[PDB]
Amino acid sequence: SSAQIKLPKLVSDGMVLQRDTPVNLWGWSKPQEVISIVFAEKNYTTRADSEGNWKLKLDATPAGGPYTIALSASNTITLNDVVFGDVWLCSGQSNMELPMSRVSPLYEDEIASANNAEIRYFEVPKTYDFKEEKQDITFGKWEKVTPETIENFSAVAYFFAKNLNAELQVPIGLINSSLGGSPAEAWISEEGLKKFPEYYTEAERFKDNDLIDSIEQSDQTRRDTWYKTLNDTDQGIINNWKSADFDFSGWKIMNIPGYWAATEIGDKNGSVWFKKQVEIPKKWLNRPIKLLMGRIVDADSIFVNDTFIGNTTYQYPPRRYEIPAGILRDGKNTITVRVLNESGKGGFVEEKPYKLVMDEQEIDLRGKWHYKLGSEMPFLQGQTFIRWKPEGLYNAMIAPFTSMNLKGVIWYQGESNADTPAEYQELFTTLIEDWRSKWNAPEFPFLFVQLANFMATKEEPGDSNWARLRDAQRRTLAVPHTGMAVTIDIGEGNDIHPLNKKDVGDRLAQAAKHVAHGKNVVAGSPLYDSMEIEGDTIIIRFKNTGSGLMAKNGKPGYFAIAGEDQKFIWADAVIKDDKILVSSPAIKNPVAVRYGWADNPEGANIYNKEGFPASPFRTDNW
Ligand SMILES: [Ca+2]
Ligand SMILES: [Ca+2]
Ligand SMILES: [Ca+2]
Ligand SMILES: [Ca+2]
Repeated sequence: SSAQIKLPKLVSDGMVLQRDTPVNLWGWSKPQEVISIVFAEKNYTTRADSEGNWKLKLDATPAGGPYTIALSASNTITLNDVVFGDVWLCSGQSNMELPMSRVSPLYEDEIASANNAEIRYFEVPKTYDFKEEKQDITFGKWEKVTPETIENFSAVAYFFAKNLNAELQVPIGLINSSLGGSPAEAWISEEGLKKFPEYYTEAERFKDNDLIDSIEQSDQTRRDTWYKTLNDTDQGIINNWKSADFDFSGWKIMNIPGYWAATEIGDKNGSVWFKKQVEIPKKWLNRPIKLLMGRIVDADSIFVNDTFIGNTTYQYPPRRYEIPAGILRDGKNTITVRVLNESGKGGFVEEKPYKLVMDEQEIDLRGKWHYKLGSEMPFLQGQTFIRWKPEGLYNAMIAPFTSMNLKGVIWYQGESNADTPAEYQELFTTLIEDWRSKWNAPEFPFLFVQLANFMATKEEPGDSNWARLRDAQRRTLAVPHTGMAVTIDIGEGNDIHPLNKKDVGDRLAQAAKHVAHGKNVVAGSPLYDSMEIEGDTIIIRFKNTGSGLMAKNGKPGYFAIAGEDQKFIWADAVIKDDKILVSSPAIKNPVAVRYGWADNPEGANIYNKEGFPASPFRTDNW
């Protein structure tokens, strides 16, 4: 702006500023306006440039507060409740976004009690811009941890801050700038994208609003028409199958969990209805009951008797619905589920809870359900996600903050690049260098999360695009002032959004203690350093062994070894100190070792004694 003093949304009441450094305050005014600032009983002045931009440095201030900052020129603004602490930018895709509410079943006591005015959070609006690097955002405010705010905070960011605040005893500010499903190249500026012509040219393409409008309108009409035709052809809607009294005794049966592709319906999309009678004891009546219905591909509405109780519109959230008192009746009760499936295999994910819960008591809902096809629809092609295109997230969600002094970044991203791992080390290195060039800071620690275990286990040695993504992450640790949290032990085979985010936060906090704070503590997880061939044995040396390596719950697992024919076989591995000796009787001249090299390497059990799991790795470049 240029009519009067205006501050960025980030520079606002309740904010955290970075401690112990000359610290930037910035905003807009009239051109050449002289701005008077009073902070900690000292006067500052600065003059705006000819475009009405102004900036200065307040004196280095130690942790604590509160402080006011009074700003005056043609108008006046007071910032209240400002504190000094460590300010962290928190970014990535879905696993950085995932809120405390989504992981609540692991952390109910934490959520109920959360109250810490020194942990403060700033949610950045999730949007893009292809035409320019933005200087502000549309809205946002700093919030403190309270029982009323905690549920919507990023779980990883919250546990990271909880750890650091507990140890360092200073305020922690968290700026959450994340976007589900986003690939790394969405988060890189035009300058960084010059190294990636394919992505540079794509960003340029999307400067055309008419292109955007035509894509979005086409996608919207396809989706709307699909849902409308579905509803108009669904025999369950036409014939009121949601009714508790509908006689479904003639329907066929399938087990839940499971997918209807295994029934005579086969691999059809559209809608399928499910019914079950449940026996409810008298002592469960007139009380609130919880219904867990696992995870469903893609969407569901659930009815209990004649009452709609809830719906979920996409495949990723767990189904956790409440059944208020008064809906269940003595004995004879029906649950009805209408499942909508746009694409892929519709149904109920395995290894998830399907039950009613009251107190510590449960009624298991796994087993036989009656089912019938509602409407067979052709698969619905997914939208073009314009918000995943190169550059747009840098421009609208990172560029606004490049004047903010930070302690560092935490980053959890890569699932959306796991299909193209060969470029990822270079792409992610480019991102880190790109941001550092915008902040221009004496140091800028960049801490990131290696992808978790996911998908099915595998009995024999094999290659894996997820393992290749994880390895690209591990190799990025060559970049200065970086650290990594390993998560191969705390993911879930059947869920890309695992609930254990406290261990993620704690592992990032360990990295921060070492990298950002220069503490004399183990840096995190054991990392492959070097190999030596000696006869039938390869000796692996590790960094970050702390007080020693160990194998949990058995001998060293998930090591494989290969000779020059590149055929890996499960190897024996023995720990000697900070080294692991890997060998197979079946291979006389080994040239390569792999550890935990799978989508889901259950059995990879190497830790340091400080509790941090070794990174998976490979010695080869095949
Ligand atoms: Ca104020
Ligand atoms: Ca340009
Ligand atoms: Ca991709
Ligand atoms: Ca390093």
